[PDB]
This record gives sequence, structure tokens and C-alpha cells, in this order.
Amino acid sequence: VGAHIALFPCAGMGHLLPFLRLAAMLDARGCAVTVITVKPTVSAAESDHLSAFFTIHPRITRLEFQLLPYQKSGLRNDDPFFIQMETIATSVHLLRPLLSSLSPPLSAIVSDFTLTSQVTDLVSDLPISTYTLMTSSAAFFCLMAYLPKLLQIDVANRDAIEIPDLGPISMSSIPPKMLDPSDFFSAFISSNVSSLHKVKGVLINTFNSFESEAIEAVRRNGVDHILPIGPLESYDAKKAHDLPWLDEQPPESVLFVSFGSRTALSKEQIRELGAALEKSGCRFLWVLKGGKVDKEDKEEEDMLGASFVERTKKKGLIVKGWVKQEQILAHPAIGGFVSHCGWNSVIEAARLGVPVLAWPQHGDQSVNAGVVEKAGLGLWVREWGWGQTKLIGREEIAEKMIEVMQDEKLRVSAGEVRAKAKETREVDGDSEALLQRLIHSFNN
Amino acid sequence: AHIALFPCAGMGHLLPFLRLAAMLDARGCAVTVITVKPTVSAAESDHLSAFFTIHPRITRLEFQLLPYQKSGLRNDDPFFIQMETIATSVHLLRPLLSSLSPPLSAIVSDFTLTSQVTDLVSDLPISTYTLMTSSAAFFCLMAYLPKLLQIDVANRDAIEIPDLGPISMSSIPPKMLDPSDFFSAFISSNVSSLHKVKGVLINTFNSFESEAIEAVRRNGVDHILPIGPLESYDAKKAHDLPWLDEQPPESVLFVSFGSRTALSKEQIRELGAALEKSGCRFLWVLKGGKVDKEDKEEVEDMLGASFVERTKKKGLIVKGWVKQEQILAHPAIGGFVSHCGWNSVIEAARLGVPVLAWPQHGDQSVNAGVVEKAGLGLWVREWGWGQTKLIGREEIAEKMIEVMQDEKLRVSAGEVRAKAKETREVDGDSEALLQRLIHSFNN
Amino acid sequence: VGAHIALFPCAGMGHLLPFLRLAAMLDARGCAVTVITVKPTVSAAESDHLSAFFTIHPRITRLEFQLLPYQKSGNDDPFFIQMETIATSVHLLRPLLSSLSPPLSAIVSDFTLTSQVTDLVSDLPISTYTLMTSSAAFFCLMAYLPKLLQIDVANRDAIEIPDLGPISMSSIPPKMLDPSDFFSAFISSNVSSLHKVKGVLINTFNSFESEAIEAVRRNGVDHILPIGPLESYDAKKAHDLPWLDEQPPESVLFVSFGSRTALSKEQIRELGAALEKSGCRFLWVLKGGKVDKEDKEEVEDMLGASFVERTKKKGLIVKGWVKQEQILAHPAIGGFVSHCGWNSVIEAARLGVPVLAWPQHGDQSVNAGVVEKAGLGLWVREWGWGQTKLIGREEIAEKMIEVMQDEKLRVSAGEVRAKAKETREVDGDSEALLQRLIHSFNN
Amino acid sequence: VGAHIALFPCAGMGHLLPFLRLAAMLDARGCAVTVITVKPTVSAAESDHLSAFFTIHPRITRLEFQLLPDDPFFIQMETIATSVHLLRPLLSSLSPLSAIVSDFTLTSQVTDLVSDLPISTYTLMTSSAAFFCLMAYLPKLLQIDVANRDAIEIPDLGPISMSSIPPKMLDPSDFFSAFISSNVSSLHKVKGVLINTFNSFESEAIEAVRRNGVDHILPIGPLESYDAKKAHDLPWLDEQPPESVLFVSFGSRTALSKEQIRELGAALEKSGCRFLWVLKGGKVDKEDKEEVEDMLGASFVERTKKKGLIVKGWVKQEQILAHPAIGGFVSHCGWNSVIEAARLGVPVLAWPQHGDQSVNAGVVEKAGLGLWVREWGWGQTKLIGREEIAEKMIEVMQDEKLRVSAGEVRAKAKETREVDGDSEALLQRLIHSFNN
Ligand SMILES: O=c1ccn([C@@H]2O[C@H](COP(=O)(O)OP(=O)(O)O)[C@@H](O)[C@H]2O)c(=O)[nH]1
Ligand SMILES: O=c1ccn([C@@H]2O[C@H](COP(=O)(O)OP(=O)(O)O)[C@@H](O)[C@H]2O)c(=O)[nH]1
Ligand SMILES: O=c1ccn([C@@H]2O[C@H](COP(=O)(O)OP(=O)(O)O)[C@@H](O)[C@H]2O)c(=O)[nH]1
Ligand SMILES: O=c1ccn([C@@H]2O[C@H](COP(=O)(O)OP(=O)(O)O)[C@@H](O)[C@H]2O)c(=O)[nH]1
Repeated sequence: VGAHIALFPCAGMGHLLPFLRLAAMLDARGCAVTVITVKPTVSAAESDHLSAFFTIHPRITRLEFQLLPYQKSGLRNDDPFFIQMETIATSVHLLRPLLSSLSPPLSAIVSDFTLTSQVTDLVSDLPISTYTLMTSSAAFFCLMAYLPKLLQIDVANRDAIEIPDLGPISMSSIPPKMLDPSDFFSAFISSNVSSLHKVKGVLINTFNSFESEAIEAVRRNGVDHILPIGPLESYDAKKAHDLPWLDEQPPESVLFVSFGSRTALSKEQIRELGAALEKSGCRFLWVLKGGKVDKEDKEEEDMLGASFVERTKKKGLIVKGWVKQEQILAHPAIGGFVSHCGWNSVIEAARLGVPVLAWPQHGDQSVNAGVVEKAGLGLWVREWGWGQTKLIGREEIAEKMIEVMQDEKLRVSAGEVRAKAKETREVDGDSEALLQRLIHSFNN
Repeated sequence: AHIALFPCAGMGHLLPFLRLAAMLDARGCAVTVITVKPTVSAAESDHLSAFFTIHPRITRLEFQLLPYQKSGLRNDDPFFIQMETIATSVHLLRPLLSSLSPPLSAIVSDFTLTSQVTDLVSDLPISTYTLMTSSAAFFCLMAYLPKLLQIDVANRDAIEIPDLGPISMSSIPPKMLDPSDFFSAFISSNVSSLHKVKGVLINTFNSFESEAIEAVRRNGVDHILPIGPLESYDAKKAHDLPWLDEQPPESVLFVSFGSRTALSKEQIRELGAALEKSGCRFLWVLKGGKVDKEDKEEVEDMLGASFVERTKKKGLIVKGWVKQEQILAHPAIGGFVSHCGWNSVIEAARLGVPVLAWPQHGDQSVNAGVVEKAGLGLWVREWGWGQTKLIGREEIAEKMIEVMQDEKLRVSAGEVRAKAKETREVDGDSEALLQRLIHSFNN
Repeated sequence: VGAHIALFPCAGMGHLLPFLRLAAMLDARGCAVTVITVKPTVSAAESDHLSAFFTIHPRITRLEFQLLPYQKSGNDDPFFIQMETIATSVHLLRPLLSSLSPPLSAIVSDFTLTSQVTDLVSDLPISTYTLMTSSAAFFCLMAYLPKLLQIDVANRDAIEIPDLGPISMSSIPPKMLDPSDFFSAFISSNVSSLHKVKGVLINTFNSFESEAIEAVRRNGVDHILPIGPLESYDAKKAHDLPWLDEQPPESVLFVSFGSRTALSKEQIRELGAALEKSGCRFLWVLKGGKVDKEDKEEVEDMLGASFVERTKKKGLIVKGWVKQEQILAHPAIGGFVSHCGWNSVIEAARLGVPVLAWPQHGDQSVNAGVVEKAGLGLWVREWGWGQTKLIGREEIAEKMIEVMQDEKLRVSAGEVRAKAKETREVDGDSEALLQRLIHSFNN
Repeated sequence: VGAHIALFPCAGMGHLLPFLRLAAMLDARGCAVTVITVKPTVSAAESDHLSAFFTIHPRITRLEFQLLPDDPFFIQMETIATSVHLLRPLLSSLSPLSAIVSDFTLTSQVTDLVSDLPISTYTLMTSSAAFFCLMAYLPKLLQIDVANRDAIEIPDLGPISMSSIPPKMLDPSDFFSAFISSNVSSLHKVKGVLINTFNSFESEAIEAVRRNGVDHILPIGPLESYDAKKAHDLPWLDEQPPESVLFVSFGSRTALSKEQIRELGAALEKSGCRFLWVLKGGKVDKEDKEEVEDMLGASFVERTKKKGLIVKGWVKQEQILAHPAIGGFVSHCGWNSVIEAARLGVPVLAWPQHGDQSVNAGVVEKAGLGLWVREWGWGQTKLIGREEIAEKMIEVMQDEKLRVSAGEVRAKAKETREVDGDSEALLQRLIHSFNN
């Protein structure tokens, strides 16, 4: 553990967990690692996860930063993660005192994409080689990467968007917010992509077989230094879960439902899947988030209904809250996965080879579904659209759930992805060799 | 894009730059604000500290200016004297600006520092912009000063500025016409170097000064950009609000004469006599000591105990810094008395307060004219120059009464208030221009 | 870039734009360029254009001449009074020219003031040149007007200039044929001052006007140099064609009537009706204000709601200024409707865009004649001087449909574009002269 | 107390002490007084006096000018001129002055200053009416004669001999002439002039200045002491009988050589006068002076230890002179001191070392205030015998007429000091003139 490295996730479970994963991974490869967190955390969950991680890994060290107050309405409405990410920039300078005192000077720092522009000054005064880890799809990341020239190019939204060395992305996959220049979200991505130039390398949670077209497209696309790190290894946070029912079930019989760290859909729609879930007869494990964005704000299982919970009393079990998704997904009993297609959830399923039913709700998740379908890892119906854009059928959903359980071709293809994913983590694997090579390059 | 703001001395110069800087930061530019020490007035120093603690990501660049060194520019004013001191030392900042870790894309300089600042970034890759504290109408007079000085052989009536109504000779300040005085030398020296500036920022909206903004555009300053009204950085802890809450809406008349303007000893007693005689409710900010806040160490021994007792029911007299923008927003204030320094004037317009115009020194008279033109307030030209003139209680009181009860003004003033709102809106020109400007900054 | 060159355009977009292009051309070819402008500019557009030029082309310096008060009577034209107010202050170029660092090796002056700078080129011996913005056939008529207006001054079917196709009197403006009008005096006097010039550049080439170049060479202008077509300057933008991107190639008709408004409102509406009948997809740039950018405040009141809605999915209208050269260059544009201002005509040939000719005033009719001879466009003679006649929509529609479907025209038009390039290419005849002129200039 | 006023002395206690008294006097008369001082101060004493003054008068404000980079006192007077502009900020921030009273030496520099920040200005002269005219008539005199004559005449003033006149002042080349001549020219700007004199002391002198174009001269003499109270010092003063003690002070700077000083020290014991002697080591600098009383010799101290006391350093002169014990004064005759003697009615012996003082000695003689020997002359020029001195020294103790003449002079001084008298009247009037 001669080399000293830090990783600095900003906000959100999707951002936070992987970086921890990168750190544990880095520690495993003889790196000395500090993990930087900024408080107060947006969600109760983020700290809960963080606390365990440090307890679980003593060798890795916690490096908190306390946030200063801010009040800017320029950011549209009130979504806390952009606000949290924005606040982090306001207090980012507070970082400098913290880095100056590090015992063995940091060889490199790994920084979440959202604040790559603020850190840059910090990265010139203290000359730290700075790296980034991408939580999104390489195909989706390819879109952001080419966004600035594409945003400069036109004023209206066309039928299909062409990123230069990649298959054109349908506009339906793209978020509205991305398209309009005036909107801030556009501002945050554009500036940050520019800051990539300063960075020594860019790391993404995907592997070359997995996104062959995109990774190369990125290569000639102005993102030369991108390294396919993924799939990010398990956090090894053992353990906090009781699953007597899961053990009883036959291997690959049970269906797992998670819509991500945040809730994805309306109750009326939600009841529709529950009704369709009954029609399918799949044994299930369902994790439900009452609060669409914050764990702290949810004190609501009223939404599914009284009759349904008793009706599926022996068919399935549901958790209202947080459960270990990878711990559950590695179980022999789980054979199908219905996800919101956040890239971390999609990547974990590919690593464990669990067939996916893609049900993207917002953001980059629609683009990840296209990768899920292109990979052959999962089944996706593009026509479902964004959440609340259309109300998709109980009867319609049931046919798709029945296909995932009884389509053997998906199982053979899903099995291949697990083998493809495993091979890249083997000593001869490009992903393991790239991580090992990057660690070798870090200076004393 | 890194932008640096270089305000000169004075809360009139200081307040606008910080306000914009906060606006720039809100809209996402990396912002640095340049301050130098010492500062003439306590408020500027106290304010800067407050502003930075409220806005953490804005960098503070502090330089100690060289000791006052001079020859020429007859100056009897402390704030103007400090401006000369900042201007003579701006050329020593070239070494510091060259090595800044996040290099500046552009500098937004103060009008007074524009000539020295333009020379400073000549061989550096930094765009030079200037923010104008005053009104657009005054800028037309500034542009015409060389023509005004050359063909000004006769002391008669007013001079017709080329694209708008002629200004009375009484409105032009006598100091502006004397080349020896600092006010004239600085105005002339800066206008000559305005052509080396990428853009000139102004605190007026297109609705407020359509003729003045248009006249300057065709008069050689073709890069003018209206961004007004500037928005408050809304940072404040001390509350002096309580008396007002007791007051009925619109009853109170607010009197203030800016950061560094004081009345005559005969005028303070005649103004006080008028406030009693009028019978109006009022809020008085008393700045008897003079410009500097530190030396104005007196504490209401200007009027005496007898007067406070008589007026306590209808008035509160405060000596010290008051949160002007907040007071103006209050339901209670239905009148304002102003020296018509532009920043007060803009605030009156944004918050729709009827204004009673009372110039004491410099641009105030022209701005007073603008205020009258737009219906914002009533101006009495005959009163002429405060500090050169004395007005009796009878005259003052009647005007005070008249402004409070002009419903046409209250209706008229509101209309300006609406227009100021529109411009800030995304459609509205002033915000749009800044949004237009901000993109430009990215290079 | 050793050689020091200054070009002076007096007024009008048509005069201003070509001169800027010549300036850019000179700098690219190794001259060091000063550009002289006279303010206040008649129009907002020249100023808009000039500021962008200097910011885009920053190695070229800007020399400005502030104009003095003028008052002569006998309202003519705003660009003709500005052309005569620049000659009332043309002695103000003396101080400026004497101060210039690398002294001028040659100055290029607009033809309107060649008689007034004659004296200035003797005192400071500047080899002076002039660039003509009209056609080579219309300059021939301009260059023989003095000798034609000595004989019986009247009108015949055709008036003839020495060695070129006789020009009809229907193409010649009526004010050029009366010797007591302003026009003639300025043309006669400036053609007399062409003998003091070292060269006379025109915006054309010899394939386009073979007879005019020799007619002008064998009639008193032996030092005439055709350096056409003038190259394009930069501008940096393009949020003008979101619809242009969606439209298919060569399918869009571009309607421009020049820097200024042309036809009467009643006439325009028939074209608008005409456009509709044709089905041509179109991009239309409408200038409401017939002569002044500043004066035009009309909007949707030119064509009516009725038309704008119906063509809503098939055409777009831009009011004011558009980057005409960039638009024409676009793959989408397939036809050009022009007032046949010469500068516009040379770019259409340069860009190979087919023309429907609707000359409105002045030299435009002769230019229309040139367009016909070249094979560049379709022209109807009988349409006449603008507002002389009212042209029915049906007649307008037919020519337009004919333009869309006329294959020989495209082939001939395509052929013209190749030739224009041929001249521009380094071996090229027009290219050769400009390169040569610089070689002559002495440091 | 409405009016607000400021004083500015550049250097020497010759000017500062009077100015402060001017400052205190002005405060008494209802004036807001600000005293402007120059730093660093040339002398530790000069610095010493200022701290005491503000501390003693709480209500008098102090404003200071820090200074940017021959005689130290003269050169510094020159330095203040360099930094005069520094004054400009100070005036601008003032809580504005109804008038400023400024030192004669730097009046020329300030003229520009007064005109921009409109302030009526005055100067106060610490030298005699007879001497001021010599400065006052000097500029014409230098150009017109350019020669050396036994005596020189100022228009309405009895001519005083060259012997009195300082040599340097005579030379056109010298720095001193430029300062004096230039400043008088600047004298035109001031709305008043003040000298530490009263008409009675020099009716002839005051008139000539009035005659000679110094129409605005105002004599406000004698200036009231600004003083500390109360210190139990000089138990050696209270002990002695009235008028038994001779107090010797050659200046606010040293004036004579150790051997020349030894002759007076030997003369003092022969004279028999009881004495309190203020002995300064530094010829011109208090900080420079680091010598003990070894110029007089150990022997002198043992012999006279009961008879008299020697103070090395500074003492409060007005405080000492006012004492009953003092009956004789020996003075270098600096005017400020001479005026103090007249107001306190203490007989003087005049031994002027340098400068204006010899002329000052002449005034004392016309007055009858003290006994003077002209022949002794400029200090260190000649050696004056111990035997010769005592006879004059004894004569000062035992002359009845002198006591009478001196008694009147004190009486005359008071009358002007009182409300009816002109010096008081003008002060009242000038303040009245002062406009808020
Ligand atoms: O109950 C839950 C919900 C989510 N996750 C983890 O949350 C991470 C982030 O999910 P993703 O990136 O797919 O989407 P997000 O929640 O950020 O929208 C993934 O590692 C999931 O395994 C988990 O472990 N348990
Ligand atoms: O007691 C005061 C006096 C002034 N101001 C602020 O100072 C600003 C500038 O004053 P202005 O430019 O109107 O006058 P000036 O001080 O420049 O003469 C105004 O917006 C006021 O809000 C204040 O907050 N409290
Ligand atoms: O909307 C316009 C109109 C004109 N032009 C250009 O400006 C010049 C004006 O055209 P021209 O002089 O031929 O016509 P006129 O000036 O006589 O009306 C031409 O070079 C055009 O290329 C342009 O860029 N945009
Ligand atoms: O030991 C001393 C010597 C002098 N003085 C004061 O010195 C002042 C001015 O002295 P003067 O100008 O007469 O002499 P100079 O300064 O020119 O030597 C008088 O007010 C004295 O009271 C004093 O207080 N103590």
C-alpha cells in the first residue's frame, strides 16, 4: 500500500457506492486510500453506507469536509442532488487545507464528474494527478461528451441524434432537460466535459466487450484517456440482512424488483405492475422506495394496497426501505431482475448474469436500457417511454414478465455476459490490467 | 471563464460591483473581486467581509495601495482622493494578475480605473470591460465633455447633447468644466480609453432611458450594455425594521442623501423644521459628520433633545448605516428624498417609491432630471444645487407634502416598477443581455 | 505584413461591405491595413458591421473621422447627404494621415469623394486608388455621362458608350440624364478626378464583363483592374437556419431586396401571394425601412397575418439583417431573388446561385441586364423602375416556377461559379492583379 | 464651541509649544481644535510634549502626518514641505475646518492646498515683531543693496546693527534666505497673522509691520501656558526665600562650549545667586545628547551642592519661572522664553547664542526687562571672562530699578491679557469671524 490515493464522490447513491468500490478495489491492489465525503449528506442512507464502509475497512481512512450555507434559485425547482452537488462546489475550496496535511502526499485523486471544474485550481496549486470515475453508461457518457459541439450545432430537437463514431441515439432516450441550452443541467455537463482535458484519465464502470462501439467512439471522440475499469467489484459490506424465505425458494425461481435508490413511479402505475406481477406468478423480492428522491422524506407500504400484500403472502416478500442489492442478486434463488436501468444496477446484473426486464423511468436510464437490449442481457420495450408520459398495461406488463422467466435464449445470452464480465477481472483481463497499470503509474 | 471586478472607493462604487459579481456567480462564472486597503469608510470594509462570508466561491484579491502621491487634480473630497490613489497604483498589479492560478478571462473595471486598467492588461490575454455606476444620460454628458469643453466659450442657458433634449447649464457641475479638478481630469482620461474596452456595462434598463441608451449607441459608445436594475446580494443580519412595522403603509417618508453626502448646519435644522411642519411620518438617516463614517463620530447633538421628543410619534431618526434597499421595499415607505445618486435612484425605481429629487454635487442634477422624466419623482429645478443653496422650511415642507399625496406619481412610479421587473425576466432585455454577455465570456 | 494600406468607404452597406472585403483581402496578401470610417454612421448596420470586423479581424486598425455640422439644401437621400457630409470633413483626414506610424504606401478611397481627397493626395503624396461597387457596364455609363451630357441633353431609345452593347434609357435612372440634378454633378466631377488615381479596382472579372473591361480600357480608364469576385469576411454565429437544416438541398428560394427596402407595400404583397402560388420553399429577409435601419419599426404589418400563417410550414421571414453571403452558400438555397445590387450579383455568381431579377432603382436595372447576358438569371425588363408599375401575382408566380425548373439556367449558372473560382485561384487573372498591386507598393 | 480649528507646527519646540498654547487658548474660546503633527518627530522632547498635551486636554484631537524619505530642524522643516500633500487626505476626512493656523516655515507649500480645500488660513510667528520685520523687509533688502553695512533700517523701525543680524540670513546663496523670503511672499494668502507679542512691548515694531504691508498682523501675546498639575518636584524650590533663585536655560537646544560654559559656572559661584540650572548637552538634539554633567566638572558639583541644583534634560520653564523662588532669569533669549519672562515679571539677563535672539536681546533692552551686554556677541565667537560675568550677574540681583521696570512689564502684559485689552479682544474677534 505504498501509493496514496483518494476518491471523492459528491452525492447520490449511484455516485457514492461505486467510488467506495473503487477505493476498496484500490486498497486491494496495494494502494493507500482515503475517501472524501462532504457533510451534511443529502440522505440518511448515504451516511449509513459510509459509516459501515469505514468500519468494514479500517485501513481506508475517512476524510470529511463540512459544507457552508448557500441560497441560489438559478438552479430550477428543488432537486436536492444537484443542490448538494452545487453546494459541494461552494465549499470545495475547503478541501485545500485537508489535502495539505496528508501524511504520504496523494499520488493521485479521483473526483466525481460533477465538480471536476472547481477542483482544477486545487489540482494546479497542489499538483495532484487527477482522475475521474464515471457512474454512467459509456454509450450515455458518449452522448454527454459530444454534447457541447452538438448543442452549439443546432437550435431544434431532431428525430435522431448522431454522436460521431456510434449508432445514432433516438431522442426518446434523451432527457428533455439535456436538450434545452437554457436549462442549467446543460450548463453543468458542458463545463465539466471541458475540464476532462486537465485529467490524467477517465474511468467508467463498463468493459470493452460490453460497450465496444462507444468506448472506441469515445477514443476518437476527444476522450482519449478513458479506462474501462468495470465492472466495479463488490463492496464486501458483510452483512445486515435476514432472508429465510429466499433460501426456501428454488434456484432462479425468484424475481427481484428494485427501482433504484430513489422511487421511480406513480402509485397508479405502481399498482398496475403489482397487479401484473400477480398475473405472471413469478416468485418475487421487491424493494420499494416511498420517497421518490430522499430516504429521509419517506415515512409512507400504503401505496401497493391492503389486499395485495395479503394476496401475495406466500408468493413473494417486499422490503420497504434499503436492502443489499448485490447481496440479493448473487443469491441462487434470484433468476430475473426488473430494474430502472441506472448503470450501477445494470452493471451488477451483467456481472452476476441475471436477465433484466428494463423499465427505465428518467434521466440516462432510458439510454442504459438500449445497452441492456443491445447486450442481450435483458428485455426492454422502448414504447413504454418516460414515467407518467404513458400508463403501461397490467396485462401488457404481465406478458413481458412471463417472457423473462420462460425465454431460454435470454438465459443463454445472460450467462455469456457473466462469463464475459468475469474474464475481464481475471489477471489477463483488459479491465484488471488497466486498473493494475494505472496503479503502477502512480508516483511514490 | 474567469472574471475580475475592480471597484473604486465609495459605497456607490462598491455596492454595484459586488452586486453584479454576485449576479455573475449565480449565473456560473468564476468570479474574483479586487479590493485594496485601506478603505476610506468603515462600511466598505465591514461590507466586504460580510459579502465574502455570504458568497464563499468568489475569490478576494487584496492589494495595499501605495501612499497618496500626486501633482495636479485639485480635489477636496476624501472618496475622490482615494480614487486617485487607487488609479496611481493599478499599474503595480500587472505582476500579480499575470501569475493568478485560475487566469482571468476578462476584467470588469470601474470607470475611474478604466484607463490605468486598460494599459495593465495590454499584453495579457484579458478582455477589458467597464461598469458604469451612474445613469446613461450622464454618460451622454460625459461623451460630449470634449465637445462641451471646446465649444463652451459662453455661459448661456443649456447645451444640446446630440441625440436627446438639451441639458440646462445649471445641471452641469462647475467642477466638470474645470480641467484642473480631478472630476474633470478623470472623466476625460477614462472616456478616451473606453474604445479599448470590449463592452461598457450600465445600471439602467432600456425602458428607463430609451433616448439616453440609444443616443450613446449612435454617439460612438456603440458597445453599451444595459444590465440594470442590479439585484441585492440579500445578505443581512442586523434588523432596524421594527419601528416601520408599527407604521401604516405609505405614510412614512424616507430621507437619505447617500453614503458620503452631508447637509449644511443651517440645512439640517431647516430640513428638520420642514419634517415637523409637514406633519408626515418619516424615517431620517442623519449623516451630519460628513463623508467619512469613522470621523462622523457625533451622535445626534445636531438637533438636540427638544426636537426628538416632538417628532418621536411621527418619526425615527437614525444616524448610521441603514439597510436602504430593505427599507425601500417596506410597505411603510411611500416617499423617498434623494440626492439622486444613481444606485439610490435605480432602487427607488425598482421598488416603485415616489422620489423627491434634491441634488447636492456632481451628476445628481442630471439624474434628478431622469427621475423627473420617467415620472419616478418630482424635481424642483429652482432649488438648484444643494450645498450651494439653502431651502427654507416653508418651501421644503410643501414639496414634502406634495410628493406624499401625488397619486399620479404613485401610479406613475409603479409603472416604472413594473418595467424594471420585466427586464429582469428571461424575456426581458436586461437579463437577456447579461445572459448574452455571459456566454461571450466563455472563450 | 509590411506594406501599409488604408481603404476609406463613406456610406452605405453596399459601399461599406466591399471595402471591408478588400481590406481583408489585402491583409491576407501581406498589407498592413487601416480602415477609415466616418461617424456618426447613417445606419445601425454599418456600425454593427464595423465593430464585428475589427473584433473578428484584429490585426487591421480602425481610423475614425468625426463629422462636422452640415446644413446645405437642395431631402435628397440620407446616404447622399452623408456622402456630402464626409466631403465637408475630408480635410480632417490630414491630421490623422500625418500621424500614422508606418506611413501609407497607398490609400483606396470611395469614388464619391475622389475629387475632395485630390488635394490631400498631393500634399501628402499618397498614391490613391478607388474601388467601384457597381457593375462594369454601369460604370461605363457613369464614366461617359460627362461627354454624353455635353451634347443635346435628352432621351432616345438607346444611348451608346463607345465600345459596348448600347444601354437602353429604361435601364438608366432619369436623374442621371438631367444636368441640373445633384447626381450628375457628383458623377461628372469624380470621373474627372480618376486621372489622379494610380488604379481603379472594380468588383467584376472578364468572363462576366468582357466588353465592359475593354470598353472602359479604351475610353479613358486604362488603369482599371477587375479584382472580382471579392472574398467573404467572417462573422461567427448561425441560429438563423434551424429550418434551413430541415429543408432539402437546393429547394429553398432566398429573397433579398438589399440593404434597404425596395418595392411598395402593395407590390410586395403580390410577391407574397406569388411566392405562395409557386410553392417554392423560401427564406425571406425583409427590410421594412426603405432606407434606414434605425427608422424601421414595422413588423408583421408589412404582409398581414393572412400570409404569414399560411406559409407557416413552408417558409420563414426574417426582419432586418441576415448574413446573406453565408445563407447563399448553404446547400439548401437553390434560387435567388435579388434587387440586383451589384455586390449581391457578384456573390450569386461566385456561389453559383440562380437569380430572378427584380431591379428596383438606380444601377440595378443595368445589373439586371448584366445578369441576363451572363446567363446567371432570368430577367423581365417590363417590370420596370420600382413602383412604376404594379406586377400581378400570377405574372410573378410564373417566372418563379420557371426559375425552379429551368435546367439550362442551372447549367449556365453552375458554369459561372466555376469561372469565378478560376479567377480567384492563384493562377487566376483577378487574383493576379491584386497580388501584383501589392508587389508595386513601396515601404 | 461651534468653530473647528487646526494648528500645524513643523519643528522645534520654538514653534510647537506656542502652537499648542494657541491650541489650548482656542479651545478655551470655544473652538474645536485639532493639532496636526509631523512624524517621526526630530526630538524626543518634541514627541514627549505632544503626548502630554493630548493627554492633558482630552477634548483636543490629534491628527498626524507620517513623513516620506545642514540643521536637523531646518531640514525637517524642509521634509514637511515634501509631504505637505499628505495633508490633503487628512483635511478631506475631518468630522470641515473653519480655519487652519500654520507654521511660517511651510506657508508657501500650503498655498496650493488652501485654494483647493477652501480653508481660511493663518500663521503664528514665534519670533519678535522687530525680528519678523527683518524677515519681513528682507526680500527687498537683499536685491537692493547686496552689501554689508554696520546698521540696517526697516522703514518705520529704528535700524538695528548688522552685528545683531545672523550671517547666514545675509547670504543670498544660503538655504535660509530662500525659505524666509519665499514664505513672506506667501504671506499674502493668509487672512490673519499672529505673533507672540503685545503692542506695548513693541509699539514701534508692530506698527512697521502694519506700515510695511503686513496689514493683517495680530499680536495675541502673551500666550497662556498649557500645563500639567500637580507634581511634587523641586522641594529645592519651595525651600528657598522669594526671588532668591537664578534659573538658567540656554534653550530647547545647547548654545555654548564647555570652556565658555565653565566660565559662567565659575561666575555663578562668585555671583552668589542661588540657582536652578537647565543644562542641555545636545547642541541641537535631545536624542543625540548623551553626556552627563562633566562639562562643568566634578568639583563644581561638590562645592555648590547646597547652593543650587543642576537639571540635565528638560524642565517646565513656565512652571519654574512662576515660582516665588525665582528672581532672576538667564536666557538665550529665544523669543518664546523672553515672552514668558515678561508675562511672569522675572528679571532677565540676556545672553543670546544665535539667530534671532540677539535682536531679541535688543528688545529686552528697550523694554527694561533685563540687563544685556552687546559685546559678548554670537556664542563661541569670543571668550567672556568669569570675572566680567559676575559683575553683571550680581547687578541683576541687586538692581532696584530693574525690579521696578520688570514689575511694570508684567503689569503691562496682563492688561492686554485681560478682556478689555487688544490681544484678548482680537482673539475674541477672530473666533467670531470664524464661520461654521
Ligand atoms: O435497495 C437498494 C437500491 C439500490 N442499491 C444500489 O444503488 C446503486 C445505484 O443504483 P443505480 O446507479 O442503478 O441508480 P440510482 O439509484 O443512482 O438512480 C447500485 O449499486 C444498486 O445496487 C442497493 O444496493 N440497494
Ligand atoms: O445609509 C445608507 C446609505 C446608503 N446606502 C446604500 O448606498 C447605495 C449607494 O448610494 P448612492 O449611489 O445612491 O449615493 P452615493 O453614496 O453614491 O452618493 C444605495 O443603494 C443605498 O442602498 C445604505 O445602504 N445605507
Ligand atoms: O440583408 C443583407 C443585405 C445585404 N447584404 C450584403 O450587403 C451588400 C448590400 O447589397 P448591395 O450593395 O448589392 O445592394 P444595395 O446596397 O445597393 O441595396 C451585399 O454585398 C450583400 O452581400 C447582407 O449581408 N445582408
Ligand atoms: O528646558 C526648557 C527649555 C525651553 N523651554 C521652552 O522653550 C520654549 C521656546 O523656546 P524659545 O523658542 O524661546 O527658544 P528656542 O526653541 O528657539 O531655543 C519656551 O516656551 C520655553 O518654556 C522649556 O519649556 N524648557
